[PDB]
Amino acid sequence: RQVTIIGAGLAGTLVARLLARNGWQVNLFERRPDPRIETGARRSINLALAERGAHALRLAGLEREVLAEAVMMRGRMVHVPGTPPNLQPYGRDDSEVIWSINRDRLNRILLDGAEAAGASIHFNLGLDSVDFARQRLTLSNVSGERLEKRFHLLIGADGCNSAVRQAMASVVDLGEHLETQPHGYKELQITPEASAQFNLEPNALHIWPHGDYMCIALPNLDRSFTVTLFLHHQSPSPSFAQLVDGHAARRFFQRQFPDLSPMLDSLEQDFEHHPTGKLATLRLTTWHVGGQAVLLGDAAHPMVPFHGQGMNCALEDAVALAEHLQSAADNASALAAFTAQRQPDALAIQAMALENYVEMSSPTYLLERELGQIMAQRQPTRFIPRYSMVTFSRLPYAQAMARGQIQEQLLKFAVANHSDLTSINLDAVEHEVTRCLPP
Ligand SMILES: Cc1cc2nc3c(=O)[nH]c(=O)nc-3n(C[C@H](O)[C@H](O)[C@H](O)COP(=O)(O)OP(=O)(O)OC[C@H]3O[C@@H](n4cnc5c(N)ncnc54)[C@H](O)[C@@H]3O)c2cc1C
Ligand SMILES: Cc1cc2c(c(C)c1Cl)N(Cc1nnn[nH]1)C(=O)CO2
Ligand SMILES: [Cl-]
Repeated sequence: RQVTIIGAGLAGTLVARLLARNGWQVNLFERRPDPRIETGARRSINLALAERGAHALRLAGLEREVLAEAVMMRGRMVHVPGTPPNLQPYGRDDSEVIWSINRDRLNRILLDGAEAAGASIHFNLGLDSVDFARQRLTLSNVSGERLEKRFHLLIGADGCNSAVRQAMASVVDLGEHLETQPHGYKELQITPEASAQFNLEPNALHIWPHGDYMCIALPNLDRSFTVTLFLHHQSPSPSFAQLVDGHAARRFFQRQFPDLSPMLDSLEQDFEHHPTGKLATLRLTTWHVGGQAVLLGDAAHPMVPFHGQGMNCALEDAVALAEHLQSAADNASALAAFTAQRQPDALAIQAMALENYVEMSSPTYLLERELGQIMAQRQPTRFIPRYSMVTFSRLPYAQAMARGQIQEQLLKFAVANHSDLTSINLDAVEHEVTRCLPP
């Protein structure tokens, strides 16, 4: 059984490994050069690995290797210029944590894993077009030289700007719905010396909320941090358009993030040399063309990054796609079944990711969460906070969102017209928890 995968990123490399070790003949094409071929060139991007992604790597036999290079994040460290930052633990103990991993290093581990299983990877070749009728595709290098290949099954794991998706959209209406996101983002750096000087906790995810914009920082093994600024592209107030150069960015940080600016030694340089990224939510009505082509990961469901679940979801997709392809009656049945299974969950995490921005960038909120804590301690089997369901369990995203709604409305009604917990009867709410939330 033969398969061609476009995109040696995260979902594409994992699915290549899962299929190759199950006896598939896998050819993987990547536009970029092989990152394992060391050059004289300078990437420090990292991201949050959670249970969904970790479990996928576990099935693939790669979790231990990945986690050996990951920094444990036990909770959120929220920074507001006046208050001292105190850790908000993510869960009960160190089993409920998030892992900060270098993106390039994760990709290199996955690349070795795909080749170890027997997949052939071809770099410096980007997909340009697909001829579905003749079952041929065209690739080219950066210099334009074109190369045609026959294909039997085409997997689009080629990112938020998928060329496979573009080619599919010409032979079928994919029912695309693009919801633009006003925030851009910029990557900045904190050195190991600066993070130590300012006593920045290494085993935590750091947030500098500020309403319509915010900063986060994730730790690295060498105690450096990668900082991400999230800020509106244009003003409808601060925006990227008002930050014309690095000196403008410095003044912006000194006023709005005074506690963080002194840690950003290379702010001016990083701001001018690192391009501003774009965010969006893109929903598709269908992800496949017959039994010929299918999308997964960011190619299928671009999402805003405010829940740190895009990679985790993409690796989850890879496991599911490989499972369906392995045991289906035929490729067409597999792709339809894969799409039917994962589409509702992708929509759920896309919606939860958008909702989560409000939860971070920022009364009744505190009393509700207090009661939620008591309910969790009374019925840890039934009342599980949505964040923990998304982050530390493998419950289908849509199921996690549905239970999260039941719980939010539960706490909202119980707290309504109550000044404090002393006036709330905790037994009747537990009764409602047992009534509406199975274990
Ligand atoms: C700022 C930011 C922060 C994020 N933080 C997190 C986080 O903390 N946790 C998390 O889980 N997710 C996070 N995400 C999301 C995560 O990065 C993506 O969801 C994930 O990388 C998607 O994996 P993928 O394999 O589908 O796509 P990618 O990882 O983008 O892989 C696509 C691959 O295809 C290649 N390619 C592209 N076009 C072509 C072509 N025409 N031909 C051949 N190859 C091609 C690319 O070079 C690349 O190697 C974040 C995203 C952003 C933007
Ligand atoms: C880029 C990114 C990555 C993440 C998270 C967030 C906000 C962002 Cl912006 N989150 C969600 C979260 N919510 N509250 N604390 N963490 C995580 O858990 C780690 O992955
Ligand atoms: Cl994300």
